[PDB]
Amino acid sequence: GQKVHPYSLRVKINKDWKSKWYFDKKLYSAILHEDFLIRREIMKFLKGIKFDISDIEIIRNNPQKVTVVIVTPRPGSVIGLKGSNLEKIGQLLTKKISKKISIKIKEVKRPELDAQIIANGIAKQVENRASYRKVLKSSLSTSMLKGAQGLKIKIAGRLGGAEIARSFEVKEGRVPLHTLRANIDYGFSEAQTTYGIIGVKVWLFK
RNA sequence: AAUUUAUGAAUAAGCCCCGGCUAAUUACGUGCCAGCAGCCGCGGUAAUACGUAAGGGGCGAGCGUUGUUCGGGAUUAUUGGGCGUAAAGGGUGAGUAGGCGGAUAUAUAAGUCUAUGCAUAAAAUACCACAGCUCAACUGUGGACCUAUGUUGGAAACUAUAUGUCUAGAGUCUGAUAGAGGAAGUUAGAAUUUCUGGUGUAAGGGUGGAAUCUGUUGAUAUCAGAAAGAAUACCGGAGGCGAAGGCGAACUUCUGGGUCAAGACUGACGCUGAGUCACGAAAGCGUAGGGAGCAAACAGGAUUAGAUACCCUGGUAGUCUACGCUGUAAACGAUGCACACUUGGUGUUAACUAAAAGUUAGUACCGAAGCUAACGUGUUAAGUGUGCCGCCUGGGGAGUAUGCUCGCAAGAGUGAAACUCAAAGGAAUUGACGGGGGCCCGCACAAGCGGUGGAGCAUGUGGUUUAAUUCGAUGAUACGCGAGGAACCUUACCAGGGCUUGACAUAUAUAGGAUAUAGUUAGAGAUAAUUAUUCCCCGUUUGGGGUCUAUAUACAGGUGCUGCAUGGUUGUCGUCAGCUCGUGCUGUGAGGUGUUGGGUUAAGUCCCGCAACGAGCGCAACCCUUGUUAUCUGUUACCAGCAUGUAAUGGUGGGGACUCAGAUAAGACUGCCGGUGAUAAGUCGGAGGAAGGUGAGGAUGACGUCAAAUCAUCAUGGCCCUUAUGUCCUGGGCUACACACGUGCUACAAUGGCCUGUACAAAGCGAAGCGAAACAGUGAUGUGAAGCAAAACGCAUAAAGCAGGUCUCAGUCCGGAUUGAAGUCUGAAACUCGACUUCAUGAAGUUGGAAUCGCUAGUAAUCGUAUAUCAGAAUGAUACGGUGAA
Repeated sequence: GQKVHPYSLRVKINKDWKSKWYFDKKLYSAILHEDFLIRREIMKFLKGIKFDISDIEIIRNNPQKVTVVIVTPRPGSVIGLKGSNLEKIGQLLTKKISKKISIKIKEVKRPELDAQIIANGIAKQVENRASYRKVLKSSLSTSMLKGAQGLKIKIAGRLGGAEIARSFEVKEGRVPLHTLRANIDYGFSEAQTTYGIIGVKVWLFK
């Protein structure tokens, strides 16, 4: 079980936490857990609609005001109908917490300069019986031509539904995991299928 | 037969197959059972291969199976295969029959060719047209294609027949010449053994190490003499000769073969060769000798569980000679013989030439083209051609059984079948492995310091038994592990009691509060009945917006099975230095090169060269602590020079000096110097410097392996339960024992125990939490509350240490397990099953067998401190400092 999480390696060196706030010992655990609740509720309510979101990141300037930023590459679809889905989030969140939630949508400029988006795309494709090798080759080529300096993709599980599990990997360019000053984006995604569950991991060097 | 009307879709399809061969896939049931199958092979919980359905393919009044023949099989190869290593060259030669064979002239015309003359090859059938059955099959009339024999007339090259000619093939003669060629008869010396005679004494001999054996009856060693047997160092080899086997001291006699040439003669007299004959290493057999040394069988001594062996000491056949048999070898160049041809390089033998220099005939190595499955071969073909002989047709059974021939015998030659397998085999590639080789690394060894295994307890597992002692982890990589806390909860187990839209959700329509706060009734509690009480709030209320009751559902639920259906995470080889790709090149191919060379490093680190050129994941670097300095800031920190509070406290007023804290920077990069090294990479010292060659530590763990661990953290396919395997509570249990193993603690005592006084830390923790000063108490602790969300106060006066007194080698003033009595704290509760204290009780234990673990410097070793889980409870785990080596 090798290969430490690259994000964890790069935190505080050239990355930052996915939640911007600080609080003392008294409030820390409660506010932490309300952040966890926000993510799990948003993602439940959206992956009901199957939506693939790059990240959910939180900014808490105030002990009772909170800013939730959903960052995604299909912002209009994520918004839904005139922000009614936006408020469908907000009302449900206040139905369990006593703070003021302001939701904003961060638009993704380069959909294939985002490892999480790539991983979600792969997972959705293999969820519809698309052939894994062709999907991986196509995605690799597309994102490699768009301008990334290095990309690696690894899927694992019951590929093509055989009895015996297997893992398949593709890569090219520079993917220097051990380099700390590297700007490595890491994404993980996961496909539920009639034959079991298939894991997808994506490394992308910039 | 055929023809014309009358009635009407009326009278009418099945079989095999669907993994590849082989045209045709999905869904259920089965779970290495049932079964399929021509071959390979399918079925162990998701079967396109089994069984049934749905589809699809093939053929069709047929479709499949079995039996038999041919074809695919060039797998009996005339067309059209082989024999170095896959099955296959005879052990070798001389030759009979047979086959084949230089140049050229004439004749014959058997072969061959032609007029596809001429006939004969009955008919049908077989081939090509044309016809008649409604067509076809079927039937009929003509026309031929081969090739088989006979015969007529021609052609003559080739084979054949008969008679000649020639010389270039092959022989004879002449001359020259090399040689362990063979047989017979003589001779020689070294060495060894035995015997005899001197000198001389206690060992000799032998092995990895010993012993048997030899020797005080004179060994071994040494000198002299005598005798016998066998074998021929040096010459002596990338030699020589012979058909092969084989042949090496010297000489003679007898005798076989080869090579060269103008150097004449014969004139095809030749090649190969079934039977047959001759020879044929070593072993063996018969007769008669000989017997030194060596040495099957055999004996003894060792190694070993055993040693009918390897090793040692002895030792009979045999080894030797004469004659007569046997006729077998990895008898090999694993390559039959002969001839005509087909680039070279480097040696060597003989001859011709005075010799070089070349040629010829041999004999070796390398190698172009060609050949070869590859290895390799390559003018001494395994190359291009042919003559003749021998031999092969999957493996086992089997070179067996039986028969025959030969032999004194042992055996040799010839040589099956039944049955059984789907492979056997050749060469080569990539890995792995070696009690193979070479070069390196690691507390791997070595050199050291402490342990484990022995004892007391703590802790885990197995075994064992209970109503249950829930499970998972099981070599390294499980076993003080998941467990960073089993008195209840935890908790998955057990004995009991309740609940069934459920202990909890979301959404569908009812109809008025939820549970609420505090108690009652029974209860072990859960529970139900209850009492206080309501549809509340936004609106000025009804209608409304949502809210739970309490109902009916969609639904929930599961620590139940499968880690061999999985994701995710993790161990491990291993922080070992390796693992691959793009293009190019190379091999028929699996692949190889890059990444095989010489140096060098901790490293596929770096340099050069090399059909490789480059790149990627790794290594290193970038990161975080610690190690020096500079600026910025001095509270809650710090205190130097001041005053000063009697303390204890920088405590107070004061002060930025210092430490310190934390931001920003500098600094160490083989940078520089010397030597060495291929002008290199690198390497050993030196200077500067807090830090030098990665400064020290941590983080960082490549492709992959072990179907390695986990469904029991979560997620998850399939299966399974649905008043149940779910769920609420009471108690028990995970803490059970004749036992075996693993991890730790405390000791066994004098580098120590006990008593008294005194000194020096760091890192952490505190909100229902830290809890001080003091007092009570021998003590665990109790009352109290200062201060503090804390570099502000508290935990907290650290312990080894040091300065004194005591103990005297004693199971002890060592050891503190075990039990008895009385207490402390936690919480509702600690009997099974908590920690701690006081008093008594004082066991095992004398440094621990085989075996085994950790560690290269602030490291082992030892002494305390803090934290995580936590109401309470650590010898475990995490972290911190003190002393500090070999």
